[PDB]
Amino acid sequence: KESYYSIGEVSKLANVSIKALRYYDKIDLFKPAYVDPDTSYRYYTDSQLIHLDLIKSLKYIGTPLEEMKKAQDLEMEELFAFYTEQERQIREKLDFLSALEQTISLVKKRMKRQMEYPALGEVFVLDEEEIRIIQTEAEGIGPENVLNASYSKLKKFIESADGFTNNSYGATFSFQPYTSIDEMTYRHIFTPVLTNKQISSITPDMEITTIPKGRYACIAYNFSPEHYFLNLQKLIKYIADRQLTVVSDVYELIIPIHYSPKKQEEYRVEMKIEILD
Amino acid sequence: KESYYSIGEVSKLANVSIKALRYYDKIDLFKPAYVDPDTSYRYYTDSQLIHLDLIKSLKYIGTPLEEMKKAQDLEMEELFAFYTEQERQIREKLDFLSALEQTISLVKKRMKRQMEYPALGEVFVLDEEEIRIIQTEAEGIGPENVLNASYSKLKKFIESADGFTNNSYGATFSFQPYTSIDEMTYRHIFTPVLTNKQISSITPDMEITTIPKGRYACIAYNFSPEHYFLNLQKLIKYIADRQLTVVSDVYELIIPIHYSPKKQEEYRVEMKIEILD
DNA sequence: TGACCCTCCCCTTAGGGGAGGGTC
DNA sequence: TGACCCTCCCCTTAGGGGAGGGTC
Ligand SMILES: CCNc1cc2oc3c/c(=[NH+]/CC)c(C)cc-3c(-c3ccccc3C(=O)OCC)c2cc1C
Ligand SMILES: CCNc1cc2oc3c/c(=[NH+]/CC)c(C)cc-3c(-c3ccccc3C(=O)OCC)c2cc1C
Repeated sequence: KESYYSIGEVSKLANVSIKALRYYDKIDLFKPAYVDPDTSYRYYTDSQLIHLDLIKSLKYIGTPLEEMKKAQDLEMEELFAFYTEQERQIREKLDFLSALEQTISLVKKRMKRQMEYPALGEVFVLDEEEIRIIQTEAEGIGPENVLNASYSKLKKFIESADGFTNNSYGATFSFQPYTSIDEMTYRHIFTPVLTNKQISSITPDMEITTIPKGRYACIAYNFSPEHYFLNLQKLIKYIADRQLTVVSDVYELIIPIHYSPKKQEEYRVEMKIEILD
Repeated sequence: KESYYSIGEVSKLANVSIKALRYYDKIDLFKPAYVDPDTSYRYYTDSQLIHLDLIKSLKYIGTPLEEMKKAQDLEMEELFAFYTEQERQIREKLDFLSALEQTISLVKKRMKRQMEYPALGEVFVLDEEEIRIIQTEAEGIGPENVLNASYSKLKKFIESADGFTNNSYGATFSFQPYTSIDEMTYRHIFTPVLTNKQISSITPDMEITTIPKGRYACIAYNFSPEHYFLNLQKLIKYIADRQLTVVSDVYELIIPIHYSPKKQEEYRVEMKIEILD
């Protein structure tokens, strides 16, 4: 071959855009063998096309362009090693996605349950599967003064293990025949965990524990101040009327119904307490 | 809570950079509840922090920011569906990586073999595993006039199934006791395939076939014009001397030793021909 | 006074999409 | 004359890193 291909010809032959070729030229990754000193037209030799092989392959596996420059200088012995590295980075991506895929599925599972709920505003008993959680003591906090900020450390922690930060906020309190909200004080506030990912060195002010599998007397509803205490009361009454035995704190879970800064915020609230008989 | 968090406070609480908050502000994704009309300082309410939950989660799974705007307007019923979509896109990514991971491994396998080679310039017989390939007739082409461009359609095709374009170039020719290069003409030129990926509607001028598993008389060496024909001759002689029976065309494979536009190009050449006795 | 916050401004990666003007 | 090619120039995404100057 003693001619020359024009940019368009290379483009059509190698299945690479003309823009790409001009760019690889500027980058000094793949430069035409000859540039007409007047028209500036780019001209390529046939033998030179071989170099687009490595470039197109590396582009396919995501290698950044500047990285390619040092990959072409390596050499069949080291290129083998180079690939070994790309592999390790690929399995890294894979592991990440698999984990991610598992998490999304769990979020969806829990998300679906809050949609299958028997009825709102009514107490009912059901067999629950366990729920892993991370908690910390409430230090004075109660329904009237809890803040999103109160969950900062817990969230920082779960975020580090799940990536997918928590959706629901939890709190617990002693099952008592309260007569007023102000009488209530939280024992712990918690956020459920979604991963069995070996917790990133948990500090001792946090406790990894669980809302155990068992029978629970529950009530769920869409939050409204003049409903919070009444639903609690329905739970208290329900348990007293059928003489049930409470064997846990009252578990309280709050989950936003939407995250739109545009519409009036609304929350789903759920109170459950484990029972025996 | 009847105060206000400053940008720095939100940053520390939600584990999101200050720059990020300013940006989410500009984008109109997450805007502070209040902006001091004089200092321009941004101020946020505690209740508002809840919105960073969805945002941080979507950012974790790769959802583009502008996409988030429409995700917050959706609503626990549709958000479920939204996640289902993200899942489908995640498995898409996974499948891609797995395939990619398999390919890289095969490239490495073949790449290693050409490094384990017994010796260069010497004929030797070995048991080969099959090699899938895609070929087309050579139409007159021979060792003296083959061009990289000659492989354009074949490459376009393999690229579509492997992503990782071919590394080696092949050709075949009738086993004859040639006395000169010019007497040689290729029957087919081919590129090996690396994927069992249902070939993207192959046209009939191409043939999916194989260099079959079997015993081959081979010779590999680093290309040099005044060596090409001599090595062929060593093969011819080797086969005649031990009276072997040839049962295939001569398979010729060329692979660049490096893809550096900076150093003198060099190639590994390999000729193999299947035999019986 | 230190921290804290704000508004530019430049910069990163891999080209795609023109617009205006030559060029086999 | 159509195709073909070239050189700007603007633009995309998600902020990070300052620089210069106010601000609890
Ligand atoms: C077990 C999960 N724990 C939580 C429990 C909560 O119980 C609350 C009871 C109330 N009771 C009246 C008797 C009122 C007024 C607000 C409450 C908030 C609240 C705080 C700040 C801004 C908005 C809200 C808010 O509107 O939250 C919806 C529950 C709240 C928040 C969390 C995290
Ligand atoms: C089975 C694979 N098929 C191929 C076989 C080939 O055999 C060749 C034999 C030769 N023999 C002299 C008797 C010479 C001179 C060049 C050859 C080239 C070649 C063509 C253009 C630019 C550089 C080279 C080049 O330098 O290629 C290295 C082989 C070549 C290319 C391919 C794809």
